[PDB]
Amino acid sequence: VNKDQIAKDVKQFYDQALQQAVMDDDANNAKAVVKTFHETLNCCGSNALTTLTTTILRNSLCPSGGNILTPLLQQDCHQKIDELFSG
Repeated sequence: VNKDQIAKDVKQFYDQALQQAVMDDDANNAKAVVKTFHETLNCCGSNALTTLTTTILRNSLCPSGGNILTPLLQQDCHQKIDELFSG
């Protein structure tokens, strides 16, 4: 406890990392964090739009072997995080 607060903190942390990893070419730590989240949760964004942005600008941050269509079959990272904390 509190699981709700933990999940919220994790999502906020991911959001901040995602923003840095995409905006800055040299946000080394942020990119590492984001890549780990994405590989672990099989996602590539906080929502449908940011997922699309990431796939277009920094596709290497997405799970390996992805393309422009892949997000259609993926829950976003917020949804994946929620799942972990609502089981």
